[PDB]
Amino acid sequence: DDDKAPPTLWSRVTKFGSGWGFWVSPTVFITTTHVVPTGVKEFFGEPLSSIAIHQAGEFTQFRFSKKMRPDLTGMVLEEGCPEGTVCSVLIKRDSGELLPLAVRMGAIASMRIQGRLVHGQSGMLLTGDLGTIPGDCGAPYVHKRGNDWVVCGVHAAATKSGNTVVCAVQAG
Repeated sequence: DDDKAPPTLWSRVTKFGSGWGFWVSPTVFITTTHVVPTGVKEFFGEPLSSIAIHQAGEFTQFRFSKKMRPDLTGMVLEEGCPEGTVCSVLIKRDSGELLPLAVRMGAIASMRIQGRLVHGQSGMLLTGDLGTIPGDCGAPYVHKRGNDWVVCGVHAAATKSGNTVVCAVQAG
């Protein structure tokens, strides 16, 4: 250790707009809506007409026609995790530092953050700055199930202390 997740899993975390996104598979990319660049004609060199985009409650998913990360296997994307589960936020910093932050997740709810409707899950950063920062949005919340890693949300918000975090999750 001490970075928990394997290099391939870290390599899914991708600088994007004013934050990050996550390659769930070679064709599917997820991120938090407010970090997505606007007024552009393409993402990762691909025209919009070759990308199926779904956005809701601060969760954004891109499905590319073209395989963009064929080095990856497909992962399960779940709608949040069970409450009470200790999950990890896979944070990359601009310096290159990797920071897997442990969080205990609570209830999935509709919240109103800074005027944006967030469909997501609150969680508590666990006692061990220590926490997330404004440039961290889009980092994935993950956990391991059997032998496989699963992703369940993307970083969207945190309270002023930083002790409470929220990930946006995909609606079913």
